[PDB]
Amino acid sequence: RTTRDDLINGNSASCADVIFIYARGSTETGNLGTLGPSIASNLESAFGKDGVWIQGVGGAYRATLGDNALPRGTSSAAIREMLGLFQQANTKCPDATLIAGGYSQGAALAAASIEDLDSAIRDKIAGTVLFGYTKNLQNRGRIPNYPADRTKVFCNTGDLVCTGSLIVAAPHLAYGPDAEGPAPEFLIEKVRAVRGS
Repeated sequence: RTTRDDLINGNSASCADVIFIYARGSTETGNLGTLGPSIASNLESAFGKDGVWIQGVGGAYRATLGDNALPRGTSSAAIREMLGLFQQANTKCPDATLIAGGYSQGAALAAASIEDLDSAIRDKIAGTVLFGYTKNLQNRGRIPNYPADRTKVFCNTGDLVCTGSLIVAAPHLAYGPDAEGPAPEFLIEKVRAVRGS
C-alpha cells in the first residue's frame, strides 16, 4: 500500500534501469506516505514494473514532527539512512539512473541527503521533485550542490512551510494532483535526458 523496498529486496543480477528513492512527510505511513504511490504507478507505466525500482526511505527515518526543528529540517540519523540508500543503489546497480523526491520533512531530507552525497553518485540523480519544501525560502528554492535544471519544487500559494515557517495550513495537504501528473512527467523527462534514447 504505502511501502516499497524494491532496492533493498532487488537482485543486483537483475537491476532495474531506474531507481527512485522517496522520503515521505512528517507523520505519514509506510515509507511512501500519501504521495509516493501515485508517483510510483506513473513511473511503472512509463518504464515497466521491471524497469523501475521504487524505494521509500524507511529504517531510521521516523518522520517525527519534532525533527523539523533540527538544523537542516530533519535528523542526522534520517540523512544517514537516505545516504545509505543512494550508496546501496550505486553499489548494486552502478548503471541505473537515479531519481529522488520528498514531501514536507521528506523534502528537507532529500535536500540534505543530496547536499551531503558523494558528487559522483549525485551526478547519477537525473532529477528530484520536492513537494511542500520546508527549506524553500532558506535555500532559495534550491537543493545545495545540485543544479536548478534537475530540481522541480512544488510549493502551493498559502503553504507556509514554503515561505519560512513550519505552520501546516490546508495548501500543504494539496499536492496529490501534482504527484500524479507533473511530478512523474518531470522525472521521466529527466531520465530520458541523461540516458538519451
